[PDB]
Order: sequence, then C-alpha cells, then structure tokens
Amino acid sequence: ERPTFYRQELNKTIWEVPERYQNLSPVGSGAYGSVCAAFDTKTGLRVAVKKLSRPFQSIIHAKRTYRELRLLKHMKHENVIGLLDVFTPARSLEEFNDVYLVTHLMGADLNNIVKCQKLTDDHVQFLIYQILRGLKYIHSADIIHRDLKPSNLAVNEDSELKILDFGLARHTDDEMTGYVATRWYRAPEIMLNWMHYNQTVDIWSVGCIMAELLTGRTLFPGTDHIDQLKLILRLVGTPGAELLKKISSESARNYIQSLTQMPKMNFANVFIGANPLAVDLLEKMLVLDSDKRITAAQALAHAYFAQYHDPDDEPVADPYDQSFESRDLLIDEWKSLTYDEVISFVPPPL
Ligand SMILES: CC(=O)Nc1cn2cc(-c3cc(NC(=O)c4cccc(C(F)(F)F)c4)ccc3C)ccc2n1
Repeated sequence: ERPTFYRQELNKTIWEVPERYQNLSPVGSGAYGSVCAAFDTKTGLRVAVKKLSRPFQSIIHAKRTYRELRLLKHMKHENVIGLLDVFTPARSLEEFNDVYLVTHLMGADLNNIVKCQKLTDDHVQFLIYQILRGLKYIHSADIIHRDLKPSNLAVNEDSELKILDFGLARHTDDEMTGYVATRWYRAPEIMLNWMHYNQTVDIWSVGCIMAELLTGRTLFPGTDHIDQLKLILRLVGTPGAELLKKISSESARNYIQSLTQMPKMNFANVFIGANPLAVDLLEKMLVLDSDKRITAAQALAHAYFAQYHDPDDEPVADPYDQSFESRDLLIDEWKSLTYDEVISFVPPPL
C-alpha cells in the first residue's frame, strides 16, 4: 500500500514526496527545515510540506525530531495546528534518513490582520477567545508553547484561528538580541532566566498579543533584554519581597533590587477607551508573579468572553505521555522510535 514517490530539486534541496502532492513551491527555509506549498490531489487541500533538515545528525536533533512528531500526532483541536500527514521515501529502518510533515497551508497570520485592519472589541474578543481555547487544550496535555506571538497564529477569512509553531531556525541568543519581535512577547521569567518556568509563560504572551490587538502597537518593544524589562516594570510595577524570594538566580535578583521601585500603572489610563472587561482581563494576565497569573481555563470563564464562552465546547487533550523527555538514548534509538511513529500514523477524517 506504499504510494509512488517522485523527486524534484527545490532550492538546492532534493524533495521526494508521494504523487498525491503536486505543484510544490518554496515558502520558507531555516536550520530545522524547508517548507513547500502544495496541492494534495487526494484531499483537494492546499497544504504545507515541511522537510526536516538532517533530522538525525545528533542526539539533540534526533530527540527534537521525535519530540515534534509526537506533539503533532497528539494535537487534535480546532484551534491548534493538526498533522495531515507524515511520510518518508524510505522502505525500511535501515534506509531511513528523511522526514516530511504535512499540515494545512496557512494564509494570513495575526500580524497581517493587525497591520492594515484596526480591530474592533468584538473581533478582539473572538481572536483572544480562540487562542485561550487552544491554549487550554495545549496546557491540559502539559505542553508549554513558549513562543506564542502574532506570527505563530494563523487566522483565516472568517477570523478562525489556529496556534502553530512556524519557526524554522534555532532559538539562539543572537536571534533574541536587540529590537526583535522574537523577544517582545516573552514572559520576564523566561527572557531573564529567573526560575523554572511553568505554562503561564504563555498567558503573558496572550496578554501581550491582546494589548497589541487593542492598540495596534507592540506592548513591550524593548531594544534589548534590559530596556524590555524596564518597559515591563514601568507598567506592572517592580516586584515585592514575595516575588524576589522566588527568583532562584541570585544575580538576576540582585539586579532587580538595584532598580528604583515603581508602582503598577492604571491600565485604564494605558488602554484608553478599551472595554473595562478587557482592561480587567489584561491586569490578570500581565502579572509578574507567574504563580498569580490567570490560567487559560480561568480566562475562558472571564466576563470579557461571555458572548463566546461555552464550557461544554472547550475540550481538554487526551493523556500525553512525555516520559521520553527524561530518557537518555543513542541517535539510532531516537531514530527507530521516530520511524515507528511515521509508520503508525493514521490520517484525520475529511
Ligand atoms: C504560507 C504558509 O502556510 N507557510 C507555512 C506553513 N508552515 C507550516 C509549518 C509546519 C509546522 C509544523 N510544526 C508546528 O506547527 C508546531 C511544532 C511544535 C509545536 C506546535 C504547537 F502545537 F505547540 F503549536 C506546532 C509542522 C509541519 C509544518 C508543515 C512550518 C512553517 C510553515 N510555513
């Protein structure tokens, strides 16, 4: 039942894919992989095919490959990216070297929407509602996104949203340096390595995205890590004794204590004309102490989403076994586990 594969060179990369995928066209490249737009003749869908770059070159790369495949195979929610297909041209484990992942082709992202269109409060309500509905699902599987930003949120013509991770490069220090969107939505505990972070790092990002949908502007466009921290503390206030004790890094803790103390600002005076319910929700998401930050499940029940909230239609994920994360294996073992996952893949129904 193995399909027939055909080969083509696209931007000095050899692509070998089943015949069902036609009109391959390059849409992106990076350290982790290359992405092509294509037409799936079997389903009639416009798809995105990601060919992973050297997926088993090191233990780190082999584990990352296995990790992404496990995660994609698990995600089954209206607001989260789904795996349409996974394939390899390899006929056996011995010849296994390449992995291709297929998802829906995404049109616009949230950055394209905020660009020329000024969003109304009802539009903001619907977009944030869906992010939180998708996050509640991601978090219920004990998965932390870590990189929620407008470019990782796909929004169709009907304002239907999906959470994705379209990143193709290594999230290095250099990539996070300066006046960069890669760091503007990051929680201060992850950006400054304050302590062992939890999934509320993602709620900080939603708060940053919501503020930007409401004003059309970046909430914390820092020119560097320290300038961004100062922009944060000006709005939310400098931390109290309770939070400083939770900063496990003595160096980071010592730096914060050197700053002049500042009170939390009045958010109604920052977000002029915004719905007072939006302002209230923003104050619950943009909390410096991650332990006190509203969760996705708590946020869906907030009065700001009264028009969309349906507790009978906000599902949680099936149990997700990620015991593999603390497993020490050789490249060939991570490869064989990846291979079993490719061959056991069951496509979703129409
Ligand atoms: C115009 C256009 O459509 N361009 C486009 C489409 N693209 C699609 C992909 C793409 C991305 C993944 N991986 C993830 O999304 C991912 C990984 C980990 C966690 C999560 C989360 F679930 F936590 F979000 C999601 C798998 C397969 C493909 C094909 C990459 C770049 C891209 N560019």
